[PDB]
Amino acid sequence: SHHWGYGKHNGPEHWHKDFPIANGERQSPVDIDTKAVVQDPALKPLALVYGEATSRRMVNNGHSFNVEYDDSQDKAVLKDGPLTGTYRLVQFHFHWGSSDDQGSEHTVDRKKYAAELHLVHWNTKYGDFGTAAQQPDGLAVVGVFLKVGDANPALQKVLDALDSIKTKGKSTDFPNFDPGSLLPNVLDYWTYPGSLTTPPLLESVTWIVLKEPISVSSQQMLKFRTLNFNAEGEPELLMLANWRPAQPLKNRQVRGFPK
Ligand SMILES: NS(=O)(=O)c1ccc(C(=O)NCCC(=O)/N=C/Cc2cnc[nH]2)cc1
Ligand SMILES: [Cu+2]
Ligand SMILES: [Cu+2]
Ligand SMILES: [Cu+2]
Ligand SMILES: [Zn+2]
Repeated sequence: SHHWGYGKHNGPEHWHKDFPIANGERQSPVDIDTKAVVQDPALKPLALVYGEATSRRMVNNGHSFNVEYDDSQDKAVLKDGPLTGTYRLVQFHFHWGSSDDQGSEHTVDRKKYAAELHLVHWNTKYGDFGTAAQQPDGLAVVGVFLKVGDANPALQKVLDALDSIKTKGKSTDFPNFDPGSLLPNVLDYWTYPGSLTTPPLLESVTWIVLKEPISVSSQQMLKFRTLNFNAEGEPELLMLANWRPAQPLKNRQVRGFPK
Protein backbone atom coordinates (compact mmCIF):
# COMPACT_ATOMS: atom_id res chain seq x y z
CA SER A 1 0.00 0.00 0.00
CA HIS A 2 2.93 2.38 0.87
CA HIS A 3 5.75 2.16 -1.59
CA TRP A 4 7.00 5.28 -3.57
CA GLY A 5 6.28 6.60 -7.03
CA TYR A 6 5.85 9.69 -9.15
CA GLY A 7 2.44 10.87 -7.91
CA LYS A 8 1.13 13.61 -5.73
CA HIS A 9 1.91 12.02 -2.34
CA ASN A 10 4.67 9.47 -3.03
CA GLY A 11 6.85 11.47 -5.42
CA PRO A 12 10.64 12.28 -5.71
CA GLU A 13 10.40 15.26 -3.42
CA HIS A 14 9.34 12.95 -0.60
CA TRP A 15 11.69 10.03 -1.23
CA HIS A 16 14.22 11.45 1.27
CA LYS A 17 11.70 10.79 4.08
CA ASP A 18 11.90 7.04 3.37
CA PHE A 19 15.47 6.88 1.88
CA PRO A 20 17.67 9.54 3.47
CA ILE A 21 20.47 8.95 0.96
CA ALA A 22 18.13 10.80 -1.46
CA ASN A 23 19.92 13.96 -0.18
CA GLY A 24 23.37 12.44 -0.43
CA GLU A 25 26.60 13.61 -2.00
CA ARG A 26 26.39 11.54 -5.21
CA GLN A 27 22.78 11.45 -6.39
CA SER A 28 21.50 10.98 -9.93
CA PRO A 29 20.44 12.14 -12.39
CA VAL A 30 22.25 15.40 -13.04
CA ASP A 31 22.31 18.14 -15.62
CA ILE A 32 25.37 17.89 -17.90
CA ASP A 33 26.72 21.38 -18.45
CA THR A 34 28.72 20.72 -21.64
CA LYS A 35 30.98 23.76 -21.14
CA ALA A 36 32.18 22.21 -17.85
CA VAL A 37 32.95 18.70 -19.15
CA VAL A 38 36.51 17.58 -18.56
CA GLN A 39 38.77 15.69 -21.03
CA ASP A 40 40.61 12.73 -19.41
CA PRO A 41 43.11 10.73 -21.55
CA ALA A 42 42.61 7.73 -19.23
CA LEU A 43 39.09 7.20 -20.63
CA LYS A 44 38.69 4.47 -23.21
CA PRO A 45 36.05 3.71 -25.83
CA LEU A 46 33.13 1.73 -24.45
CA ALA A 47 33.15 -2.06 -25.09
CA LEU A 48 29.56 -3.30 -25.16
CA VAL A 49 29.81 -6.99 -25.93
CA TYR A 50 26.25 -8.00 -26.45
CA GLY A 51 26.43 -10.57 -29.33
CA GLU A 52 25.48 -13.44 -27.06
CA ALA A 53 22.90 -11.57 -24.89
CA THR A 54 19.94 -13.68 -23.79
CA SER A 55 16.76 -11.66 -23.08
CA ARG A 56 14.22 -13.55 -20.91
CA ARG A 57 11.06 -11.69 -20.01
CA MET A 58 9.55 -8.26 -19.96
CA VAL A 59 8.03 -7.29 -16.58
CA ASN A 60 5.89 -4.38 -15.29
CA ASN A 61 7.34 -3.66 -11.84
CA GLY A 62 4.82 -0.87 -11.08
CA HIS A 63 7.31 1.92 -11.66
CA SER A 64 8.55 1.13 -15.17
CA PHE A 65 9.02 -2.07 -17.22
CA ASN A 66 12.25 -4.09 -17.38
CA VAL A 67 13.51 -6.34 -20.15
CA GLU A 68 15.46 -8.90 -18.09
CA TYR A 69 18.68 -10.58 -19.28
CA ASP A 70 20.37 -13.78 -18.20
CA ASP A 71 23.25 -12.60 -15.98
CA SER A 72 24.34 -16.04 -14.66
CA GLN A 73 27.34 -16.00 -17.01
CA ASP A 74 29.33 -13.44 -18.98
CA LYS A 75 26.81 -13.37 -21.88
CA ALA A 76 26.40 -9.65 -22.34
CA VAL A 77 29.01 -7.47 -20.73
CA LEU A 78 30.23 -3.91 -20.59
CA LYS A 79 33.89 -3.09 -20.19
CA ASP A 80 36.46 -0.34 -20.84
CA GLY A 81 35.00 3.19 -21.05
CA PRO A 82 35.67 4.61 -17.53
CA LEU A 83 35.49 1.14 -16.00
CA THR A 84 37.87 -1.35 -14.40
CA GLY A 85 36.80 -4.98 -14.77
CA THR A 86 33.73 -6.65 -16.27
CA TYR A 87 30.12 -5.61 -15.77
CA ARG A 88 27.30 -7.97 -16.67
CA LEU A 89 24.04 -6.72 -18.27
CA VAL A 90 21.07 -7.61 -16.04
CA GLN A 91 18.22 -5.52 -17.40
CA PHE A 92 17.14 -2.47 -19.28
CA HIS A 93 14.23 -0.12 -18.73
CA PHE A 94 13.00 3.37 -19.62
CA HIS A 95 11.90 6.64 -18.08
CA TRP A 96 9.50 8.99 -19.84
CA GLY A 97 7.30 12.04 -19.29
CA SER A 98 3.64 13.04 -19.79
CA SER A 99 4.37 15.01 -22.96
CA ASP A 100 7.12 14.84 -25.56
CA ASP A 101 8.96 17.93 -24.26
CA GLN A 102 10.01 16.16 -21.01
CA GLY A 103 10.84 12.72 -19.68
CA SER A 104 14.61 12.16 -19.61
CA GLU A 105 16.35 11.95 -16.23
CA HIS A 106 19.65 13.34 -17.32
CA THR A 107 19.59 16.70 -19.11
CA VAL A 108 22.14 18.38 -21.36
CA ASP A 109 22.56 22.14 -20.87
CA ARG A 110 19.06 21.86 -19.25
CA LYS A 111 17.56 20.26 -22.42
CA LYS A 112 15.13 17.37 -21.76
CA TYR A 113 14.52 14.55 -24.13
CA ALA A 114 11.23 12.58 -24.39
CA ALA A 115 12.63 9.50 -22.65
CA GLU A 116 15.79 7.82 -21.45
CA LEU A 117 16.86 4.20 -21.70
CA HIS A 118 18.95 2.67 -18.91
CA LEU A 119 21.02 -0.46 -19.54
CA VAL A 120 21.95 -1.76 -16.08
CA HIS A 121 25.17 -3.72 -15.41
CA TRP A 122 26.95 -5.05 -12.28
CA ASN A 123 30.64 -5.63 -11.46
CA THR A 124 31.37 -9.39 -11.53
CA LYS A 125 34.01 -8.74 -8.82
CA TYR A 126 31.07 -8.91 -6.34
CA GLY A 127 29.40 -12.20 -7.17
CA ASP A 128 25.89 -10.86 -7.56
CA PHE A 129 23.92 -7.73 -8.47
CA GLY A 130 22.64 -7.08 -4.91
CA THR A 131 26.17 -7.14 -3.37
CA ALA A 132 27.47 -4.96 -6.23
CA ALA A 133 24.68 -2.45 -5.69
CA GLN A 134 26.07 -1.57 -2.24
CA GLN A 135 29.63 -0.69 -3.44
CA PRO A 136 30.88 2.55 -5.12
CA ASP A 137 32.37 0.61 -8.06
CA GLY A 138 29.55 -1.90 -8.12
CA LEU A 139 27.23 -0.80 -10.94
CA ALA A 140 27.47 0.81 -14.36
CA VAL A 141 24.39 2.16 -16.10
CA VAL A 142 24.47 3.24 -19.73
CA GLY A 143 21.88 5.97 -20.39
CA VAL A 144 20.60 6.62 -23.90
CA PHE A 145 18.34 9.54 -24.76
CA LEU A 146 15.22 9.11 -26.89
CA LYS A 147 14.66 12.13 -29.11
CA VAL A 148 11.31 12.78 -30.76
CA GLY A 149 11.52 12.50 -34.53
CA ASP A 150 11.39 9.40 -36.73
CA ALA A 151 9.75 6.18 -35.41
CA ASN A 152 12.29 3.59 -34.23
CA PRO A 153 11.69 0.09 -35.59
CA ALA A 154 13.90 -1.64 -32.98
CA LEU A 155 11.97 0.15 -30.26
CA GLN A 156 8.67 -0.87 -31.87
CA LYS A 157 9.54 -4.51 -31.10
CA VAL A 158 9.57 -3.58 -27.36
CA LEU A 159 6.42 -1.45 -27.58
CA ASP A 160 4.48 -4.28 -29.36
CA ALA A 161 4.76 -6.24 -26.06
CA LEU A 162 3.39 -3.60 -23.64
CA ASP A 163 -0.24 -4.72 -24.07
CA SER A 164 0.76 -8.00 -22.36
CA ILE A 165 2.09 -6.27 -19.21
CA LYS A 166 -0.30 -3.39 -18.70
CA THR A 167 -0.51 -3.80 -14.94
CA LYS A 168 1.91 -4.20 -12.02
CA GLY A 169 3.33 -7.74 -11.67
CA LYS A 170 2.48 -8.88 -15.14
CA SER A 171 5.31 -10.34 -17.22
CA THR A 172 5.61 -11.79 -20.69
CA ASP A 173 8.13 -13.97 -22.43
CA PHE A 174 10.52 -11.77 -24.50
CA PRO A 175 13.24 -13.81 -26.25
CA ASN A 176 15.99 -12.95 -28.71
CA PHE A 177 16.00 -9.17 -28.20
CA ASP A 178 19.38 -7.60 -29.00
CA PRO A 179 19.91 -4.72 -26.53
CA GLY A 180 22.51 -3.34 -28.96
CA SER A 181 19.66 -2.48 -31.36
CA LEU A 182 18.79 0.41 -29.01
CA LEU A 183 22.26 2.04 -29.14
CA PRO A 184 23.21 5.05 -31.33
CA ASN A 185 25.76 4.75 -34.08
CA VAL A 186 28.36 6.84 -32.24
CA LEU A 187 29.27 5.86 -28.65
CA ASP A 188 30.75 9.14 -27.41
CA TYR A 189 29.80 9.54 -23.72
CA TRP A 190 29.76 11.58 -20.54
CA THR A 191 30.60 9.90 -17.22
CA TYR A 192 30.30 10.76 -13.54
CA PRO A 193 29.92 8.91 -10.22
CA GLY A 194 26.33 8.72 -9.06
CA SER A 195 23.40 6.70 -7.83
CA LEU A 196 20.39 4.65 -8.66
CA THR A 197 17.66 7.13 -9.76
CA THR A 198 14.90 5.27 -7.90
CA PRO A 199 14.74 3.89 -4.39
CA PRO A 200 16.91 2.56 -2.86
CA LEU A 201 18.97 5.41 -4.45
CA LEU A 202 22.27 3.69 -3.62
CA GLU A 203 25.50 5.53 -4.57
CA SER A 204 27.01 2.67 -6.50
CA VAL A 205 26.66 3.70 -10.13
CA THR A 206 29.30 4.78 -12.60
CA TRP A 207 27.05 6.63 -15.05
CA ILE A 208 27.81 6.45 -18.73
CA VAL A 209 25.47 8.82 -20.64
CA LEU A 210 25.68 8.58 -24.41
CA LYS A 211 25.88 11.93 -26.27
CA GLU A 212 23.97 10.82 -29.35
CA PRO A 213 20.24 10.04 -28.92
CA ILE A 214 18.23 7.35 -30.61
CA SER A 215 14.95 8.25 -32.30
CA VAL A 216 11.36 7.72 -31.17
CA SER A 217 8.09 8.96 -32.75
CA SER A 218 5.41 10.93 -30.97
CA GLN A 219 3.04 8.00 -31.69
CA GLN A 220 5.46 5.61 -30.06
CA MET A 221 5.66 7.82 -26.96
CA LEU A 222 1.86 7.47 -26.46
CA LYS A 223 2.39 3.76 -25.98
CA PHE A 224 4.68 4.15 -22.95
CA ARG A 225 1.97 6.12 -21.23
CA THR A 226 -0.66 3.32 -21.61
CA LEU A 227 1.00 1.27 -18.80
CA ASN A 228 -0.34 1.16 -15.22
CA PHE A 229 1.47 1.80 -11.93
CA ASN A 230 -1.22 -0.25 -10.13
CA ALA A 231 -1.95 -3.95 -9.87
CA GLU A 232 -5.02 -5.35 -11.68
CA GLY A 233 -8.16 -4.82 -9.56
CA GLU A 234 -6.86 -1.57 -8.04
CA PRO A 235 -7.86 1.94 -9.13
CA GLU A 236 -6.12 2.64 -12.49
CA LEU A 237 -3.09 4.90 -12.30
CA LEU A 238 -1.60 5.56 -15.75
CA MET A 239 2.18 5.48 -16.04
CA LEU A 240 2.23 9.00 -17.46
CA ALA A 241 5.66 10.05 -16.08
CA ASN A 242 8.37 8.23 -14.15
CA TRP A 243 11.47 10.47 -14.14
CA ARG A 244 13.42 11.88 -11.25
CA PRO A 245 14.58 15.45 -11.85
CA ALA A 246 18.17 16.63 -11.89
CA GLN A 247 19.94 16.53 -8.53
CA PRO A 248 22.74 18.78 -7.20
CA LEU A 249 26.14 18.01 -8.73
CA LYS A 250 27.96 18.83 -5.46
CA ASN A 251 31.38 19.39 -7.07
CA ARG A 252 31.48 16.07 -8.89
CA GLN A 253 33.25 16.06 -12.21
CA VAL A 254 31.64 15.06 -15.49
CA ARG A 255 34.20 13.67 -17.96
CA GLY A 256 33.69 13.35 -21.66
CA PHE A 257 34.95 10.82 -24.23
CA PRO A 258 36.58 11.45 -26.61
CA LYS A 259 36.27 14.99 -25.24
N1 LIG B 1 17.09 3.98 -12.94
S1 LIG B 1 18.44 3.20 -12.55
O1 LIG B 1 18.95 2.70 -13.79
O2 LIG B 1 19.27 4.06 -11.78
C1 LIG B 1 18.02 1.82 -11.53
C2 LIG B 1 18.50 0.55 -11.84
C3 LIG B 1 18.22 -0.50 -10.99
C4 LIG B 1 17.47 -0.32 -9.83
C5 LIG B 1 17.16 -1.49 -8.95
O3 LIG B 1 16.56 -1.33 -7.89
N2 LIG B 1 17.52 -2.69 -9.39
C6 LIG B 1 16.65 -3.87 -9.47
C7 LIG B 1 16.69 -4.60 -10.85
C8 LIG B 1 16.17 -6.03 -10.81
O4 LIG B 1 14.97 -6.23 -10.68
N3 LIG B 1 16.99 -7.09 -10.95
C9 LIG B 1 16.54 -8.45 -10.66
C10 LIG B 1 17.57 -9.56 -10.89
C11 LIG B 1 17.55 -10.15 -12.28
C12 LIG B 1 17.99 -11.37 -12.70
N4 LIG B 1 17.78 -11.41 -14.06
C13 LIG B 1 17.24 -10.24 -14.41
N5 LIG B 1 17.08 -9.45 -13.37
C14 LIG B 1 16.99 0.95 -9.54
C15 LIG B 1 17.28 2.01 -10.38
CU1 LIG C 1 6.74 2.09 -5.22
CU1 LIG D 1 4.92 3.15 -6.58
CU1 LIG E 1 6.57 7.32 1.51
ZN1 LIG F 1 16.47 4.02 -14.72
